[PDB]
Amino acid sequence: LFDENYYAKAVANIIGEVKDPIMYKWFSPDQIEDVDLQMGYQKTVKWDAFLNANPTTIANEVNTISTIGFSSEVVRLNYLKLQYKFRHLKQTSEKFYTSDSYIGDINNNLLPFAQAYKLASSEIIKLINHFVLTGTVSIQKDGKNQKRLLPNMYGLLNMPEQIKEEVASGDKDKMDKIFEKIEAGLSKLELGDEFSTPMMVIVDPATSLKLVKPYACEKWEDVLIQTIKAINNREDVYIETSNLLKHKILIYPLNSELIKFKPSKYMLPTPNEQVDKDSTDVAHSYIDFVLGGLLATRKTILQVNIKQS
Amino acid sequence: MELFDENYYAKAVANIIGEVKDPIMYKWFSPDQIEDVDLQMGYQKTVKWDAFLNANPTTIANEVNTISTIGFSSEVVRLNYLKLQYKFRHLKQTSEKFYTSDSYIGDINNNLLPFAQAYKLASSEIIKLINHFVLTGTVSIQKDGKNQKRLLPNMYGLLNMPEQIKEEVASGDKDKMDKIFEKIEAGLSKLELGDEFSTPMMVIVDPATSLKLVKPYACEKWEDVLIQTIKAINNREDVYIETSNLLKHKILIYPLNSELIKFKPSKYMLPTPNEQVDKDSTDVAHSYIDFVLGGLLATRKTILQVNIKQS
Amino acid sequence: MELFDENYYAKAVANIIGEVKDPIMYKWFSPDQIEDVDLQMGYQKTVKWDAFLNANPTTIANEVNTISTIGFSSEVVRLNYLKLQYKFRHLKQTSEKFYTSDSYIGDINNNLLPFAQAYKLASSEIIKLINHFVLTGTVSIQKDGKNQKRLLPNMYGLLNMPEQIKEEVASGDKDKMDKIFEKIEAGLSKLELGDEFSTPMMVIVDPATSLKLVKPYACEKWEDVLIQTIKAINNREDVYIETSNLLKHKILIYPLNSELIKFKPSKYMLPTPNEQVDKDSTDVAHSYIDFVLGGLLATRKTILQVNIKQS
Repeated sequence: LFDENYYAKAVANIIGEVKDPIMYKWFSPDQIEDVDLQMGYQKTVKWDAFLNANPTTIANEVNTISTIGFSSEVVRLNYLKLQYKFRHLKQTSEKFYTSDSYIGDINNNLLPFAQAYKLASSEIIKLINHFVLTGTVSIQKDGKNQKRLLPNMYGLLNMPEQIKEEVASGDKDKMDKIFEKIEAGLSKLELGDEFSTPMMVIVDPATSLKLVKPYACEKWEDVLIQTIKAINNREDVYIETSNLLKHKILIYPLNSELIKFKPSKYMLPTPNEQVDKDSTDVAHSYIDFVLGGLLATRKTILQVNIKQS
Repeated sequence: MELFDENYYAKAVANIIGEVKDPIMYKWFSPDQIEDVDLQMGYQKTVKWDAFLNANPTTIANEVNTISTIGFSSEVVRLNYLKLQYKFRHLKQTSEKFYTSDSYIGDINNNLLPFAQAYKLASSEIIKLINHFVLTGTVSIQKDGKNQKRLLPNMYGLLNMPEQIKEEVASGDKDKMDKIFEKIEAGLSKLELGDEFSTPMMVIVDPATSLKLVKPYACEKWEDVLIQTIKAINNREDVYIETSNLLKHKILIYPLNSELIKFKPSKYMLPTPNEQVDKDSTDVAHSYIDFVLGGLLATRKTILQVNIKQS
Repeated sequence: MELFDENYYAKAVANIIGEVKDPIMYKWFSPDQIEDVDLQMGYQKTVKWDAFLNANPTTIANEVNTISTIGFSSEVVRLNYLKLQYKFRHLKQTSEKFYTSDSYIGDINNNLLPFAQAYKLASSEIIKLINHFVLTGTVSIQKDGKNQKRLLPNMYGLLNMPEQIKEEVASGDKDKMDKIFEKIEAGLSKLELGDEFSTPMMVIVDPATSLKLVKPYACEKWEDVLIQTIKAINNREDVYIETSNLLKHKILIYPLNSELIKFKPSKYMLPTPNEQVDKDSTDVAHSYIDFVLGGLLATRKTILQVNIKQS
């Protein structure tokens, strides 16, 4: 194939220079499991057993024994396929633009296929990270003009049937009120028998700045860590900051039995076979990716929104 | 429900069965404290041998034949073991080719599963029940804790072991960590470890107690003060703190020493399949699982149990 | 539909794609009446000569130099062959993995099929159209027969071949087999086979005509009477009867002799795939099928068409 198709060879040679997505830091290694899918949905069935009554004592003769029942639950996760197009130089014409220092036309912003693919892949990876963190697809700093997505396609912030706390605009700068809301949410958390798990917290830069203030010689960060350790069986608590969030605090456990990320094996950017060609030196290429695949147990995620108005 | 062929888009099927994991009760005992016994039902008697000095030693000088003596003593303890069984339905082995596709394991409509999956789920549930019994000493399947199964005498858990230290926090002081810590100090003072005090200690608390503990001490924490207090008496060795949802307004403190507390479970305590399998002309079969309860042994006045009365 | 998992009970699935079959027009001709020609689009021309009498013969008495003449004429017989092409959509080859499973051959929701199945179905449809053209002589996709494609001259079928014998049975006497057979006898008498009369004959009728024929004659049947009548003119040679659902209230009679009726179809007349394949970044591709029309040649007053008017 590499003897016939130059673009595949170039992609293979340059694919090692693409940085890993930062979303991997929001999950544990056991929480992520790939699936073989491009577009459609995946049905996940969870099987459970329950005890009908007290166990029966085996003494003398007996024929009536207590039973153990079974139940099933079906979960449907939607996956969507998306594509992007980009223009680049032609392989047979690169030699006419291979300058001593670089390759390409600065005047016309025309790049070699390898560099163009690397940059496009990095941008698409950033977009995927934003979708995974937020659950919405947008390219504006305001977050509007969102692309409409299918149902059962949720992120960490817009997952339904979770715990939602809202801090009023009057208390927007009161860390005591924010921590009171956090305590209420943590109390409402329901981790059941899986409470012995590490916890992950994601905060916006403003909240990160507010956390390092002295506690009203202790810090609000330390108080929050102790409060979360009070419920996670005193195990690890991790704190992360993301510029993609705005006055949002996310708390969730890193347990594969409660939250699972089952992305498609083609989720990350992948080149497409079709290449547009003409008589000029400009050619176009396509990159495909897949979105969707977050599953969470009901009432296991705490989302705090600090209203600004 | 979609009116088009949505089953066409079901291009991936993942089935969550879980796995039989190690019981959580192992975290409450040291490796040396657990010793299996060969029994299924009845009682077993264990004899502890003991020695003592009758007088001061004798100086071996010149000729002498009247020497001091060393005496011996024995104590007999009887432990009861109970056998219990559960029954579950499953698909017959020959019907799997008809009731199992590549995207299916069993009847989703009728909740019918093959033997392996059904046995694994039942084993997990029974292991959870065994852990509850070991921690509490009672058998129940209700969150209220009522409808308890009546058990044999000499069958106790950590919480309900007799001849141990029991402290009660009044309902008027149910939210006073100072009063709770005063009661804990009284219990620790009443603890009697003898020459085995140089041992690690284990504390088990409920989530509400943990929430109260992580509060600042009235920059120190109630948990740190409790750890220091326990280290004052355990020769400053390891003190472990654990939280369990099976407890409610209870605090358990005990040492991890085999010389004081031991666990001698039956070698069939964990779930075991039975040989009898019910079969008929249909495709549904039934199977049985056995498990054995009992075997906790403790010395007198070596466990502190604090109960915070709610009303 | 069902409110439970009805898909669980779909143990096996079957897909009917059919198979490309031979055209039914082969049954309408003898093996020696068909000869392929190598021409995709164009014409084939032949020259034929004829003579005729201008006036009465001249009596040669005494002296005369003004004599009646015998005239001659030439005719150019031209056959036009026309190329046509259709386009169809299908799945891209590298997308069948994601758009096809063991329970689905294609996308049922959007009616999108793999290349092989789509080509087979399209070829079947095109062969049906070719058979309709060969029988009727017109190309249309409407039951009314309107919006016909404008074809080149000298592109006729058996039914629309000009200068042949046509009989019309009135609407009132549609049920009267005696009147129908009277019209058939009139046409058969008007038939002109010349020296090639000793040849097998072929009759094509509609099912209603067959039902009317299998009635007793006003023992012996109307079919037997018709066969004997046709034998009387074809020198008691084979007379074949075929029923075709394509015709409606039409009876076609013609000899199976290569000297009177000939078929010279293009060797590329039957459907053939095209090399061009349309591809894009999506998972849908397009392909093309080519076929050639034209090539039926016949003598005058050798094809009899009886039409039973319904109004």
